[PDB]
Amino acid sequence: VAEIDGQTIIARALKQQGVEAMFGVVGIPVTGIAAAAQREGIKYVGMRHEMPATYAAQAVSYLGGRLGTALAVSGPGVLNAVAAFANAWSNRWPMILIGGSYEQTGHLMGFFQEADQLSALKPYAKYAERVERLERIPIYVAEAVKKALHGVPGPAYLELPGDIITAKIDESKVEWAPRVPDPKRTLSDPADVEAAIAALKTAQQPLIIVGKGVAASRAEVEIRAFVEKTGIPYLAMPMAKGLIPDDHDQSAAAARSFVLQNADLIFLVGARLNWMLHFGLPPRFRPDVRVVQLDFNPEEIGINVPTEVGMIGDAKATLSQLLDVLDRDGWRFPDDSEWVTAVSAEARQNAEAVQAMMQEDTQPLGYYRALRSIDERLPKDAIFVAEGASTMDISRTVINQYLPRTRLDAGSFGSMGLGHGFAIGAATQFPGKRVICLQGDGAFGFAGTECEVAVRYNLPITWIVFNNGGIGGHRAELFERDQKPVGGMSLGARYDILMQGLGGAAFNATNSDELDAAIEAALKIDGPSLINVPLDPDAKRKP
Amino acid sequence: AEIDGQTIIARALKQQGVEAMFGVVGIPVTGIAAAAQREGIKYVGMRHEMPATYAAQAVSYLGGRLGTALAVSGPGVLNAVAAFANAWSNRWPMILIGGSYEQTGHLMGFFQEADQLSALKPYAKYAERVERLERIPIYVAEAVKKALHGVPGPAYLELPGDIITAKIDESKVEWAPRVPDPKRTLSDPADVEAAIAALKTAQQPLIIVGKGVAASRAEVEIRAFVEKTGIPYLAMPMAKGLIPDDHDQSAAAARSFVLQNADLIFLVGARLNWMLHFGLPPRFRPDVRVVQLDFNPEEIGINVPTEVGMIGDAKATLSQLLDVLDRDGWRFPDDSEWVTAVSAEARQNAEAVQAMMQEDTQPLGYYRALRSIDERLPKDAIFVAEGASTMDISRTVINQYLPRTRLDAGSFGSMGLGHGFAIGAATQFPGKRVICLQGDGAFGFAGTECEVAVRYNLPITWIVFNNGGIGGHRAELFERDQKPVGGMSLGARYDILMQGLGGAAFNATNSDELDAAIEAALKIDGPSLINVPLDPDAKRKP
Amino acid sequence: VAEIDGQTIIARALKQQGVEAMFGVVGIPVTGIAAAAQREGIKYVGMRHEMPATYAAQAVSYLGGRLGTALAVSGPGVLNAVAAFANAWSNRWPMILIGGSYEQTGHLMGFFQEADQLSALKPYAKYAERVERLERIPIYVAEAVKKALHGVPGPAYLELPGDIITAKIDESKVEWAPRVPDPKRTLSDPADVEAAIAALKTAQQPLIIVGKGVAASRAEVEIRAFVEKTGIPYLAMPMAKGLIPDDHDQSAAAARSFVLQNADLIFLVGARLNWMLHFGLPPRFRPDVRVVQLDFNPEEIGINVPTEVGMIGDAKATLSQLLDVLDRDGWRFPDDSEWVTAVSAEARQNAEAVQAMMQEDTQPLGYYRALRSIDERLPKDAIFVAEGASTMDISRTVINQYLPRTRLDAGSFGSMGLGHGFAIGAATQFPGKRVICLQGDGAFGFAGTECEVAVRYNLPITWIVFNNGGIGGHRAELFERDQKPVGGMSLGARYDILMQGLGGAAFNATNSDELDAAIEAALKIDGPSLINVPLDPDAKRKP
Ligand SMILES: Nc1ncnc2c1ncn2[C@@H]1O[C@H](COP(=O)(O)OP(=O)(O)O)[C@@H](O)[C@H]1O
Ligand SMILES: Nc1ncnc2c1ncn2[C@@H]1O[C@H](COP(=O)(O)OP(=O)(O)O)[C@@H](O)[C@H]1O
Ligand SMILES: Nc1ncnc2c1ncn2[C@@H]1O[C@H](COP(=O)(O)OP(=O)(O)O)[C@@H](O)[C@H]1O
Ligand SMILES: Cc1ncc(C[n+]2csc(CCOP(=O)(O)OP(=O)(O)O)c2C)c(N)n1
Ligand SMILES: Cc1ncc(C[n+]2csc(CCOP(=O)(O)OP(=O)(O)O)c2C)c(N)n1
Ligand SMILES: Cc1ncc(C[n+]2csc(CCOP(=O)(O)OP(=O)(O)O)c2C)c(N)n1
Ligand SMILES: [Mg+2]
Ligand SMILES: [Mg+2]
Ligand SMILES: [Mg+2]
Repeated sequence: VAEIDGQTIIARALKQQGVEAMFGVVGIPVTGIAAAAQREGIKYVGMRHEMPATYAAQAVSYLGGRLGTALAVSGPGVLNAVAAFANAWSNRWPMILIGGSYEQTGHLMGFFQEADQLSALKPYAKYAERVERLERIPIYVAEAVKKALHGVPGPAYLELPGDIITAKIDESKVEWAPRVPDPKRTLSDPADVEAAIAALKTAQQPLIIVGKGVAASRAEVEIRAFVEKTGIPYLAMPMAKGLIPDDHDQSAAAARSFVLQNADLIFLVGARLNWMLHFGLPPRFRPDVRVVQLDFNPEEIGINVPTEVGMIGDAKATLSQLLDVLDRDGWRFPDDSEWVTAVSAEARQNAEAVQAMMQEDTQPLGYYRALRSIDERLPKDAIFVAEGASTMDISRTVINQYLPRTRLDAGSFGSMGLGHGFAIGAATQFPGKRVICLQGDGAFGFAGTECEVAVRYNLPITWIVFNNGGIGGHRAELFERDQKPVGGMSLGARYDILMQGLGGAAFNATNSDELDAAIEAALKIDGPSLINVPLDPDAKRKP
Repeated sequence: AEIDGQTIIARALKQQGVEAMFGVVGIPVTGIAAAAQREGIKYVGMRHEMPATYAAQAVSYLGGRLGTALAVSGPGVLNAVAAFANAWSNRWPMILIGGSYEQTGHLMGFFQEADQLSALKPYAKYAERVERLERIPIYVAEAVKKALHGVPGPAYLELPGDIITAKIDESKVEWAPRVPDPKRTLSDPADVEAAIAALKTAQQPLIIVGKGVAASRAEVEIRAFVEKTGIPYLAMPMAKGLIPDDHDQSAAAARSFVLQNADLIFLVGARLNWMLHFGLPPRFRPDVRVVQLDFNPEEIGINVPTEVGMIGDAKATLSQLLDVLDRDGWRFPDDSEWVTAVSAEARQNAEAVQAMMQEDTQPLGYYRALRSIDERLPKDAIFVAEGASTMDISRTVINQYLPRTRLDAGSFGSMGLGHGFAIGAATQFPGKRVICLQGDGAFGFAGTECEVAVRYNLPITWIVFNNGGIGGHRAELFERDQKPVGGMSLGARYDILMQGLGGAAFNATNSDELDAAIEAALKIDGPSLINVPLDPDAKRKP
Repeated sequence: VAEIDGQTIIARALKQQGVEAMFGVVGIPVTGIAAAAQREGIKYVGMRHEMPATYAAQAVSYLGGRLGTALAVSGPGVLNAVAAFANAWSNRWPMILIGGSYEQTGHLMGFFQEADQLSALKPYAKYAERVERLERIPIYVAEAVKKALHGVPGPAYLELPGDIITAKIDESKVEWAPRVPDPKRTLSDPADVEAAIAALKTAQQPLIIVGKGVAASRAEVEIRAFVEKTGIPYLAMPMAKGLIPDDHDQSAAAARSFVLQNADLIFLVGARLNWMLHFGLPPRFRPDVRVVQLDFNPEEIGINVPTEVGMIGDAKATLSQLLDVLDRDGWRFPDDSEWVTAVSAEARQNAEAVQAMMQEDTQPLGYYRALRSIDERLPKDAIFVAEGASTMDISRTVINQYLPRTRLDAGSFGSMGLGHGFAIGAATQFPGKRVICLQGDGAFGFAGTECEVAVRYNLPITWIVFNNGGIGGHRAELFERDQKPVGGMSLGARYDILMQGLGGAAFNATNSDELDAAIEAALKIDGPSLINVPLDPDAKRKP
């Protein structure tokens, strides 16, 4: 009789499902699950809070293309990751949250951390089940991987009773499950593909919009071939920057407000008409704007704005279908058209207004001058993590991306507390790749001590914090008042000394020449670092 | 005269007795905090929603009414689910005010539009979304009502973003009267007489004092009950202080002895949960008789049959119990071998703990580092203890003398409440020292919140025990390729982290340095952190 | 080794907890639970739908004073009783819903009737747990009885996996639990009791209101002693009729709208200021009305109207406290007061306006003439079940009750589909007692075939149906139109022939003389019967 306990079955089933990384904080009763995960070949990363650990999991999934894993303590441990769990649902990102629970033999006794935690994750989960039998653990894991990756992706939660985790059983009595296949791709209806190309030919002022769904579909080659073979100006969403290099000739990112107001037809590829795109409604949009939609979630069609031609199914497959229809006709939107001309004139004018602020040298620095140094020195093959308000917002314009899936921001949920998790998760998915984590001072405080994880594991992560006074730029005079500012934080805080105390490199760049040197020094360091950037609390946030 | 929703919320809270609000502002709740300050509510801006909600629980437990937390829509509200549940686990009232999508933007994909109401229902005494702007004082008064009355617990109030900023004539607003404080209920006189009749027949009785006595404000009656009867009493972790821990009838030094040999147990304001080992063997005798006093009738007879059960306010019931004792004048014998054997096991176990407190080593141990804290902890200071052995051993070494002066993980064993409890305790008691003892694993959950104590200049002194992470980890464990799953940087300088945020820093590598570090930080008119590198192989047991 | 299966442990634990009756529809996997219940001493009643079976359980609890039990099939069986489960929550009535579920070995396989049914009952349940271990079944049952009876009473749901129900185990390994005690009574704060009597002495035009909470507290003797020793006119709620005999000299039931508008102070004993009492707000109430409240749920105080003196705790104990304060002073509200005089004059005038309609003889009958015969011939020791709209509403005025807990209506939830369940449940709790189930034709259709249960078990239940045209009185001309009436039902339906086909006695009373004879004939029958009463579709519903 060769025996095996529950925690080994969990870890072994995860490894058989292609899981390579796991994050979380150990404790009762999940400590052995992490120990078994390291023995089974899954690298464990001990975080300091369950919230960024869950964000690290979904980052590994989005970047790696398979599934990331988070481990949480029963009771308050699992419930501390509800927001990060919902963020994976808002962005349609798969993951697996593994959490302990009360022992079956201690149900209704007042057991340690005994609580109803299934109901808190169910409003956002593709899969939320409590293990009922020890010999069926691989089935629960296979079903968790299946519901999270297939269909519309989303987070999965697998609850494990405390007594099942430590219980042993003969190995031959364990019902193992085969590897859940990777998501399959569907072609769109050829009648809808022919109608989509037909509607584009009749468009007077068209505009292509590329969303993060194209990134998840790994359709960077096809979306560029479509944008280039049609000659239509495109507009990349925040996390779609990089699929097509942001310096492309047809990029309307500098004329975003212009192309969204004057477009008579819009090709919405892998994006949603949500708050990010102003719901496609006036005043930001043309009242009679036509919509061609490509989204493999059929429930997203015609939301807010009616869809003239809807194409559900895989973006990469449908883009290849649309290209074959284009190759049949050899069609091309006129290059000399005043639409491309008026968009180019609007883009260059707005780009020069941004160029004016970027060349403005100040001490303390401003948004555009500080972000200019990052854009100049960001490795094009690095991963850029941005979190905050205007710090994250303006970085969308200044910081260009040139490679697919190299930028991570707050996403469709606008969440705070994911910067450290995404950076730690990105560095774990790509061992040697450099990670730049730009954050505001307000965003940094949600998980500030997580920098120690980058020291304990020696991760090449470079943090850059804009201390402008907290949630918004608060002048020093506001803190002298009796009632301290509501969104104000210590203007004189030295987050580099915070990183220094945790065991990492420290930099306090107060001008452009100091920020230039502090960045290139942090890049050459084979480890973590934080560059404190005291920001002007009155810095202009518009060009 | 017009008024918007955010002002109505703040004015209603002020009318209900709310005096503090901890939150992280943002769309669409930023104006609520500003209105809270204009209506006379101290708003303490935090850096994360989880410690902000834990701070609201501390204000309620210490203040006696209701603390308030303000959360951003979507991720903000869902960042405090564990803290919201911790208030339910400890039966503590509070109010989590959260924004949400606008009513005009429902089913559009609005910013942070999500079902956050369902995530808090499993633990909420009240979870409702505002539907009418003019009815906000009704929603607030009903949130205060459900949280305080009955078995206390948290309440969640969801507010649509458009209602927060929508204006209306003030005369068209339905203001609600001040919700009264919870009423008291008397116990059945027949049950009270049987409880006294059961104590007389007990040969080895034991009183167990729980945090319900603290919530009941019954510290005067529970001490008058232990002395009138002469039974050795035992206080739960957060019950330390109701009766001063140096009482001549405290069986804390022989806890395992009294729980394993008592023939009868008087359960006051405590539950037979994991903390009390469910009242079951081997920690307890299988034939132990239970006399229970808990105003939640659903808690009687749990795990172990309750012989005589008394529901009703502990303070009022203890008055009945004393009134029945004042007739016969009965008292347990002083020379009884049960009290003598308890004193024999107690004075012996205390010597074993005292022996470990005399061992000076470099780095410091648990008992040596906790000895310097107990010698200098002022009796009228709020002591916050978070972690594993750091908190567990502090229940033994650190002494409490005033009622409701210790805050720990509670019945939920939650991690991430240390900073919030300390910031909430300092906000509740302005001119009062606060000591936040944390392990290095517990500190990382919300370490950046020390800047809040720097921003508001709170008299909070953090003390961190860096022993290698979640448990003691030798430096040799970090040299392997696979890093330890519960390990954290042994060389981490959390005092330099505090210095970077704007607070006083201290590093105590021995007992003499810790003695000077504590006495110095206690005289600082602001926050401070004492980093105590601990022996990764320190003695956990006496 | 003396073995025992799961279904026997459930039934034996229920019998040890004082459970005597069980209702429901058998099937997979709960059939053996009913068979074991009959062998363990619990009488099983096979219903035809899970909705009235659950209503029968809460009726047994309210009438018996302990706990009634309902048994439901997994999946759609349990989910068919969600409304009846919520009704027990709306009325603060205890019960236990026992339902099967998917086997643990078949979780996540698509098992027969596999579904998440815990989440549907949790918004209303005091206890909703799925059994996780076989040897701990008595603990689940003891905890279900405990949370349902103690504190604020309410429904409890106990889910049982299919494989645990049939699984056997050594009897010595079964962890049995002792009997959960009956609810304990609490005295109110003597400071609040002294203030309540103090406020009543200052009342100029007081009014006592007796709710069904006094019935649950079994305080019929104390509430009468208080109403009589204070001399204050009282007002009994619909299901509070009978605690004090409805022909009492101080009953203001005939002047309800008058006493609620002119009362300067109201003693709310065991009742809630909900929709039934017009929320205590104008125009139905005095704007500055003072409120003295007696409700052992502290969360109900000051709702809608502020409470001047609140007294939580047991009603019977608090009423005994208030009586001792009255006996100390010998206080009495003036009998000669114009308040008692104006209420008496208003009551006799309204009673005579009702007397006019009751003496009106018509064919088809009207509401007041048909209900007059029921009031004349209703046994004062029988149980009167009323369900419907005006049929149930007007019966509150015409049909008097003289004994505590003899009337059951729709309750605080206004639910339909409880008439048959309450009648069947009442006849099961009291074996030989006669039950009169008055219903409208619309109410009768929710569970019409349930009359067969009264035939199969030979229950002394007399059904009386008012066929007035459906949900409201619809004339025969309305059904001749193209669009059939929205709330209209067959005016010519013969529900007595429906009962006759099911095996019971039948009567079709079309006038007063026929209704008088049909009632007294149905009373002498040692079994079920239905009296069809074709009602005037234009019958006056107001005096
Ligand atoms: N592989 C895929 N093929 C096609 N569509 C996809 C794929 N993956 C995701 N999507 C779609 O992309 C959409 C994501 O849009 P969203 O992330 O809101 O846009 P944005 O990039 O502006 O945030 C989802 O609705 C999803 O249905
Ligand atoms: N005023 C009161 N009177 C009686 N019991 C109370 C009162 N307030 C709270 N309680 C009870 O005290 C119990 C708290 O138990 P618990 O917190 O587990 O004890 P501890 O944590 O101190 O061991 C709750 O079940 C609650 O019902
Ligand atoms: N034994 C009892 N002692 C005191 N109050 C009780 C008791 N049982 C129930 N109640 C109270 O009576 C109230 C029921 O009122 P309700 O049924 O709405 O009034 P009505 O009779 O008008 O329907 C509940 O709020 C409950 O708290
Ligand atoms: C969990 C969570 N809490 C709160 C918010 C609200 N929020 C959005 S951005 C932000 C902080 C913005 O400040 P910072 O990062 O310093 O940016 P800057 O002042 O440089 O623009 C906050 C609190 C959120 N999105 N998520
Ligand atoms: C929210 C939450 N996550 C995780 C845990 C599990 N847990 C219990 S104690 C602890 C930390 C113990 O470390 P530390 O405070 O350094 O203690 P020490 O080394 O002194 O024993 C953790 C993570 C918890 N109780 N709550
Ligand atoms: C489950 C449920 N469905 C519907 C209703 C709405 N409802 C209230 S009374 C009633 C029927 C009233 O008709 P009837 O009993 O014939 O009375 P009458 O016309 O004699 O007044 C209905 C459908 C309800 N209360 N509960
Ligand atoms: Mg900032
Ligand atoms: Mg530690
Ligand atoms: Mg009808």
